[PDB]
Amino acid sequence: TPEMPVLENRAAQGDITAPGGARRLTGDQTAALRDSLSDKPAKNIILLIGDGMGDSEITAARNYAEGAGGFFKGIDALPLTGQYTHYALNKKTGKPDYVTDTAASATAWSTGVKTYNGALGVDIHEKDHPTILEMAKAAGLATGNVSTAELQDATPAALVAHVTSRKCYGPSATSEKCPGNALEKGGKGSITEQLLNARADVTLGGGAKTFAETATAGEWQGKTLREQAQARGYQLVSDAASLNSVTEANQQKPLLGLFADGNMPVRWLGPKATYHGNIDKPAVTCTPNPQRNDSVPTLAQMTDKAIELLSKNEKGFFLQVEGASIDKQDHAANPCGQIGETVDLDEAVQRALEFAKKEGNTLVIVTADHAHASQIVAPDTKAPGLTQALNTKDGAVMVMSYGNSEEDSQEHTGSQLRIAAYGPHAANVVGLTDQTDLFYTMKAALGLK
Amino acid sequence: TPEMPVLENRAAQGDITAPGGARRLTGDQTAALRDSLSDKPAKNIILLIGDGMGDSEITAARNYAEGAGGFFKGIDALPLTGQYTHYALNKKTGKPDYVTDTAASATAWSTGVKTYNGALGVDIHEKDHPTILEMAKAAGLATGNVSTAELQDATPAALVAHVTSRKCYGPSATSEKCPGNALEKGGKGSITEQLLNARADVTLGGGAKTFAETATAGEWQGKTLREQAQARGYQLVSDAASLNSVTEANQQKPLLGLFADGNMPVRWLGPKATYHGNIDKPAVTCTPNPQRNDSVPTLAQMTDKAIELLSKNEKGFFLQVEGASIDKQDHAANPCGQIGETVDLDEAVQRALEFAKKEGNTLVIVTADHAHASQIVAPDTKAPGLTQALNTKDGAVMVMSYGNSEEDSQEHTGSQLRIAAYGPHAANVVGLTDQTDLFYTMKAALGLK
Ligand SMILES: [Mg+2]
Ligand SMILES: [Mg+2]
Ligand SMILES: [Zn+2]
Ligand SMILES: [Zn+2]
Ligand SMILES: [Zn+2]
Ligand SMILES: [Zn+2]
Repeated sequence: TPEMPVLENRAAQGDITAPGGARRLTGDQTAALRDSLSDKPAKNIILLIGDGMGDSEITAARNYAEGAGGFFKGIDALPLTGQYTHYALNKKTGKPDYVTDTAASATAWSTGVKTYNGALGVDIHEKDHPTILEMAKAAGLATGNVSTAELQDATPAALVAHVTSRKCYGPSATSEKCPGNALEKGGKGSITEQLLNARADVTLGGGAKTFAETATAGEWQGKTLREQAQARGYQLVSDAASLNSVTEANQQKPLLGLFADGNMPVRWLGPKATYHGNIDKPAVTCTPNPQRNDSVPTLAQMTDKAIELLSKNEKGFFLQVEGASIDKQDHAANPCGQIGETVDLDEAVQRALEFAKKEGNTLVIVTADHAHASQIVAPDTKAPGLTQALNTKDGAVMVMSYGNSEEDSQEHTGSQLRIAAYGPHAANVVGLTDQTDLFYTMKAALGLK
Repeated sequence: TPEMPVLENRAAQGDITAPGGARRLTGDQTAALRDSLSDKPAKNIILLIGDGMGDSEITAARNYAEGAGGFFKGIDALPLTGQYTHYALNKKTGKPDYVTDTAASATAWSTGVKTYNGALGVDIHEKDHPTILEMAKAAGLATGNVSTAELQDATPAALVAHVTSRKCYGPSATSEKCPGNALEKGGKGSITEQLLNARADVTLGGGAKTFAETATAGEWQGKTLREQAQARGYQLVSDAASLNSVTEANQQKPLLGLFADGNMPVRWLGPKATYHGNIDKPAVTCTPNPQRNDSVPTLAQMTDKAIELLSKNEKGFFLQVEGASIDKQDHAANPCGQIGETVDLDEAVQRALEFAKKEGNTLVIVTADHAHASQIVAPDTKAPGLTQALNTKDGAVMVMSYGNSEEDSQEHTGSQLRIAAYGPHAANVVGLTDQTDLFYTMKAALGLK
C-alpha cells in the first residue's frame, strides 16, 4: 500500500513566458522528501539501466518528446536523486581509466568491484566475483534479467557471466578471445553457456543468433546452445504471443525469451546526423519503426511480464531492465533512434514505479552505466562533428551534436551522471556516490549475507 | 553539534582495485538525509554559481585535481542534490530555446521568469522584473554580489540591472544597443549605472574599465561612473590590502571592490586544446599563473570577507558568489584554466559551508547557469575538434575534448545539470526542477514579503 510518494508532476506548471510559469515545483518539498525516506528492508529491487543515458541524453529526449518544460512520468518521477562516478581501471597499472566501456561499468554495480574495459564479472586480476543476481538466487529470491539488446551484450551478460572479454558471446568467439574461459580448455564457458548455467528465473531480450552455435565439450557437446536450453528444462519463447502465454517462471521451468537474432528493433527511425547537418539540410521529425509491431514485446511489456512472474516469489526478487539501444544509437549519431529508446525506457520505468508504489517494499533505481557523446547545441551551431536539427513537441528546433570521433562510432564520455531511486533505502543514491556503491546499496537493501 | 551535517568524506574509501575499495559510502544514508531536512526559516542564503559548470566540468576538475576517486570538500560536500533545467526562450515566438546564454539563465534564477538570450532582468516583452537581490535589500537584509568576472558581465549584472541586451555595459554601449534603456533617453541607464543605483552592501569583482565612462545625463552628467560612485558615498577598494582594511559595509558606505580592469586573472595556465592534441602533443601538467598575484583577492577571500561584512545585519543576508572563468576558459578550450577555476570555486564553497554549518540557519546552494562544451574522452580518441591529454593527481592521463564549434569560441550545451544545497529548505533542489524554481525557493526560504 502507498505511503512513499512518487513524483506526480515536475513539468512546467504554466505559461513559460510568464513569471512563475516555468516552475516545476508548486510548494515546499521538505515534507515530501521526509516521506520518501525509509530504512526498512527492500523485499524486491528493480534496477533500470539506460545504457549511455547521461543527463544530456535525458534532456535531449525530454525536449523532443515532452517539450523543454515537459516531464517523463517515469524517468523524472523518482524523488531521490544524485550523481555517481563510473570510471574504470587500467588493467596494467590499476589506476583510474576515466572513460569506461559498458562491460566494466556493468561489472561495477553488479559485483561491487572496479575493473578494466572489456571485463565481465572479473576484476583487474581476472578473478571472478559473484553478481547481485547470483547472490539473489543463492538467498532464495527470484531473479530477472531483461534487455532490448542481444542477451550476450555487456549489460545483461554482466549479471550471469564471468569472462576476460565481453566479446566472448559463444563457443567460437570464446575459444579465440577468451581461451581461459573456453569450455574445451577447462573453463566456465562462453557468455551464453554461463548464462544458461546461471539459470535466472526470467531472462528476456534479443541475441538468438549465438544459441545456434554448438558446445565443444561438456554434457551437451555437439548440441546447439538452443538444444541445451531445451534439454535443461528452459521454456523458450520467441514473440509477444508466446511470451504472453507463459504462466509461470521458476528454477524448474526457467523462462528464456529470444525475440530477435541480434538486438531488438528500435522504436523510431530517422536519418544519421551529418556534417553541418543543422545548417544545410532541413529539420528532422522522428517516425515510428515499422519493424517494431505487436509480434515483438516492448520493453514495458517485458518489464510487466517479468514483475508478474517474479512477484510470485514470497521471499522477494531482483530484476534488472536495460534500455540498451539508447547507447547504440548514440554511437551511430542517430538522434531519433537514440531519443526513441529513451522514451521506450521511460515506459518501462513507469511500469516499475506503478508496481513499486502499490507493493510498498520495492526499491526502484534508474540510472546509466556511463555518459555518452550527444550534446544539445544552439540552432545556428557550426560544429566540426555530426549534427542534426529536430522538430520538437514544442514546435521549435533543437540541434544535437556528436563531435568526439572522426571514426565511424561516437564514443562514451567520463562525466558523472544522474542516478535516481524510490523506495526503501533510496537515500543511498543521493549526493555523490560511486557506481560500486550501487552494488552495496542493493546488497544491503535486500539484506543479503 | 550542528543538527544538519555536511558530507565529511565521500572519496574512494580504499584500494580502488579491490572489492569495495572505490565505495564513497561507509553506511546507510537514510538517517543522515533525515538530519539534513529542515523547513525552518533561512536567515541567510549563499548562492555559488560555477559559470558553465556542468556535471562534465565538475568530473574533469575532480579527476585532475583530486583524482577520480577524490572528493571536493566543498563542491561535493552538499548532501541534497538534483538536476535542473535552464532552457531559455525565443524572443519572437515565446517557445523554448534549448541552449541559453548566461544572461537569460541568470535572469531565470534572479527573477523567476524565463527570457530570451542576452536579456538581463526583463522578460520577452522587455518588461522589468524584481531580482532576488533587489527584493532582499528592500526586505532589510544585507546584500552581496561577488564575481571573478568584470562586474558588468551577465551573471552579477542580472541581480542589479534591467536592460534589453547584456552588451550594454556603460553609457556608450547602452545608447547604441539599449536605446530604450539609455539614460539620456529616459531609461534607467546602462548596466553599470543601474548597478550603482541598486547599491548593494558588498559588490566585489573586476570591470573597473567601464567606470571610466562619463554619464551622458542625470545628476552626474559629464562625471565618470567612478567619480559618481565616490560622489554617491561608495567605499572603493582595488586590491587585497585595501579590501582587507574595510571593517564595515552598509548603505551609507557601500563597498565596491574593483580588482581588475576586466575579468580577474585565472588560477592556472595551460596550452589551448588542439586538433589531435592528445595524440600529437605531450600530456599536460597545469602551471600556476604567475599573474595570479597576491595583491589580488582570491574568490575564497572575497567570499570570506563578504560573509564577515554581511553577517552583521541581524536581519540576515543574501550573497551570490560566481566562479566566472570556468565558463570563459571552457569557451577558450583551455582545460587547465577551466579546471583551475573550478578548484577555485571549490575553495569558496568550503568557506561558505564552514560558515553555514556553524551559523545553522544558512541555505547554501551550488550549481551552474548552463552546461558547456568540454567532454572527458578515452586516451586514444581521434576527434574532429580540439583535444588535450592531462596528467592527473592519479598519475594517469585524462583526455578532454571540445568539439561543438569550428568558430573561435566553444559553446554552451543544453543538458540539465547538478544543483546541490545544504541548510533550511535544501530539499527544494532535489529531483527535477527548473532554474526559475531556484528564485522562488530562495524567496520563500528567506520569506520575502
Ligand atoms: Mg548495454
Ligand atoms: Mg558569468
Ligand atoms: Zn554502455
Ligand atoms: Zn556504448
Ligand atoms: Zn554562463
Ligand atoms: Zn559562456
